[PDB]
Amino acid sequence: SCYFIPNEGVPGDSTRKCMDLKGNKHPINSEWQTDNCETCTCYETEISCCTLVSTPVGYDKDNCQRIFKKEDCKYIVVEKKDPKKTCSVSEWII
Amino acid sequence: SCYFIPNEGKCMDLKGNKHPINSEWQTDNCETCTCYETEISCCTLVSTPVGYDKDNCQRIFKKEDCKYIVVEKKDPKKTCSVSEWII
Repeated sequence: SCYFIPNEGVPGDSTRKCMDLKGNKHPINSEWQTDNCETCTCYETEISCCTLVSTPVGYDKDNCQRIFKKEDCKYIVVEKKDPKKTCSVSEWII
Repeated sequence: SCYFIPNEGKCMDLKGNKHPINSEWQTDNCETCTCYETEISCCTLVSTPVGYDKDNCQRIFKKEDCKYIVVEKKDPKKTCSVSEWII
């Protein structure tokens, strides 16, 4: 899933570099990864950010649980009675 | 956004049609789908506008173009500016 918002650039600046939420300016047409598992792209007239995280939505919710691993921007899906055991996932969404 | 499911076995879609692997096809429903040897993936082609004047303006889907326009309720031929899209 992605959002797209206007690129206002930085008023006062002599260029339309996109500013991110943490105060970094980015070159027109550049991509960066954020600190919350997103990939963002700076364009002339817009900024888009898309999640890198695929969320598992189809699996045995009785016997299995999903656990988010921030550092790898992903989920694992594992047995409740023993999270060292992996379950099968029939549907992911991103 | 997209869903990803196992290809249990070319590949077959919900509507029975078979597709050559590594192929893309567009559905009846403004989705683009791909069959990989291992999995099936479908994503929407539609950007949904969500940031706009909702008292004065409305969004109207155009299915054939898989796109929205956002226009004035009092005159749907006049466009309103949008500050955010989501896909």
